[PDB]
Amino acid sequence: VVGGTEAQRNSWPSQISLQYRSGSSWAHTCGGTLIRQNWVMTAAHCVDRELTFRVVVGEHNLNQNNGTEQYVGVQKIVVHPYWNTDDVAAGYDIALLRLAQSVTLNSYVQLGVLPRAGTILANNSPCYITGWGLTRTNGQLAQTLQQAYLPTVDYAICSSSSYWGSTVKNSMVCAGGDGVRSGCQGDSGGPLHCLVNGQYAVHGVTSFVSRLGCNVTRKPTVFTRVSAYISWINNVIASN
Ligand SMILES: [Ca+2]
Repeated sequence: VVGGTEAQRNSWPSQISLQYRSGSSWAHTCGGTLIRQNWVMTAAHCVDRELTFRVVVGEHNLNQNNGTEQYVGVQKIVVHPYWNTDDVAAGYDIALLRLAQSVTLNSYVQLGVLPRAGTILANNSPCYITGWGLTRTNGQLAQTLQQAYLPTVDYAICSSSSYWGSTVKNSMVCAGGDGVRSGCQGDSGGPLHCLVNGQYAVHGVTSFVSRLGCNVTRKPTVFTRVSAYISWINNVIASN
């Protein structure tokens, strides 16, 4: 997250760190959202590589023991069947990870609330992106969870020529674009939490930013729109 502030330890208890095995240790690669005690929602492109992954819930500082982490293997990966690695702009950048064990819920580990199917936010709706991604374009991962206020940019504006044009689809949410705050590499797959009727819900799964850089004016961060996949998510969970 570029232009973020450190999240308070108990702020975003559905946020997970998706990590891959790297030699004798584990490297954060993406975010995700815990949606059942044994299911995580993340981006498809996070799991294109044939790596060994684990999920960390209750995580806050990647680099130090927080006393609150649970570490759990990924047992099954279900990518959206229409996802195509060569065409992130096509959409479908979503995947569900079934965990090897059910995690224990507490103040640091909670299920993310999902929007009702079809729900679209009015332009400039209040949202926060969270994650441990790069804190600057071509920078380094955050050690502690960051959050940035990123208000939505509605489809009409987002798909106009000076924003994302035809690259953005109505299956996506755009947020930010101020040239100061944005998602950045390592945030992918994580939540965009938006305030609706008094309650934060996870409306976005972080998907991409501009090749020109993370915080680019008129290139808001782009998220898979969770509300376009509610049936799909329910169907996968019901059949696995
Ligand atoms: Ca830690």
